[PDB]
Amino acid sequence: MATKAVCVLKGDGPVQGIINFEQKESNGPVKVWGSIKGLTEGLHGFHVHEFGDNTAGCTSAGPHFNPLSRKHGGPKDEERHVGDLGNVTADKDGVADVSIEDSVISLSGDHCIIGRTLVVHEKADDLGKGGNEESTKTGNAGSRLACGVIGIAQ
Amino acid sequence: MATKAVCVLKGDGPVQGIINFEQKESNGPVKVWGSIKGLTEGLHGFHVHEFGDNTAGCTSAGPHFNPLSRKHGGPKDEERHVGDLGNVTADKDGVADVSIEDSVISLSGDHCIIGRTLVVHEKADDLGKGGNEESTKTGNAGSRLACGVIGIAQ
Ligand SMILES: OCCCCCCCC[C@H](O)CO
Ligand SMILES: OCCCCCCCC[C@H](O)CO
Ligand SMILES: OCCCCCCCC[C@H](O)CO
Ligand SMILES: [Zn+2]
Ligand SMILES: [Zn+2]
Repeated sequence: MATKAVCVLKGDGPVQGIINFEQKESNGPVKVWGSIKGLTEGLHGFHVHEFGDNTAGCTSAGPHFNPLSRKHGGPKDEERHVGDLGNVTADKDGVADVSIEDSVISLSGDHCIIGRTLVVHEKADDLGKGGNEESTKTGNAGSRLACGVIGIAQ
Repeated sequence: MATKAVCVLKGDGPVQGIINFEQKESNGPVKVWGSIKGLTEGLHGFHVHEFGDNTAGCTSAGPHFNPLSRKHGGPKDEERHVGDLGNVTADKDGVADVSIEDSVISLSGDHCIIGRTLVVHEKADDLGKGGNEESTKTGNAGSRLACGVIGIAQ
């Protein structure tokens, strides 16, 4: 179905960016790329949350998109949430030049992420290996710095 | 599959609101309701535009969602864009208490509006009866006051 999507990330602080999605083949991987600025240098959790609901800020996006009811993992684990895209890295200028390819999210079908929320988080995603309960839910990535609803793009 | 959706409308000016969508059956109408404030009193065109793309503000949402390549109409017309939801009315306090039921838009299938952009416009939508070229495209509803990407709601 849909082959391109886009997300404008905004929040209460300086974090903002534009993230593109492209899926040339409905049964193939999604390319995810763009630039997020205003970030502290280092790793930031980067997840699709379940609801494209921004009525109370990023909070109402709910938890990670998890249609298979699995535990949080890194994108390369079999045990992952569908929304588990891992970390993005911001450089010393505060910019994350995102470049991710993922074969679990989709722009169509039951793993469709259109109309859900992309969130860039305060802290690193421990990829579910943090040894606490929070690790298996959010990877301890902390608060939601910026988010946007993922929309169909031209 | 999706039975509820939500949209947060923001723009460069004071217009803002929250619009809810509910479709209990996929073969059935979508209820559209909520409140938009900061509007001038009177009629305002209220349309789903094609792209859930807010990268350059409301302008990048593209034209009215129109997968059947029809001319613009009011919601009651057989000739209408899928995104043609007519006018909403703002009271003397600047508030549009939206209450619409439509069976052309859907929260699934070909006519799915999740991941697309809801826009409230400057002027009245002439429902395609204005007799100029613009009426058959936008209803002469004028600029985009506020918009948001339609997202899956809990
Ligand atoms: O993806 C490449 C450009 C992304 C960086 C642009 C900063 C954010 C601009 C606004 O949020 C978009 O309305
Ligand atoms: O939605 C109920 C009213 C529909 C009729 C709106 C007429 C707008 C005419 C304006 O002068 C167009 O330039
Ligand atoms: O867009 C065209 C449909 C609405 C046309 C209604 C015009 C109202 C005329 C009245 O005489 C105003 O005093
Ligand atoms: Zn997760
Ligand atoms: Zn139209």
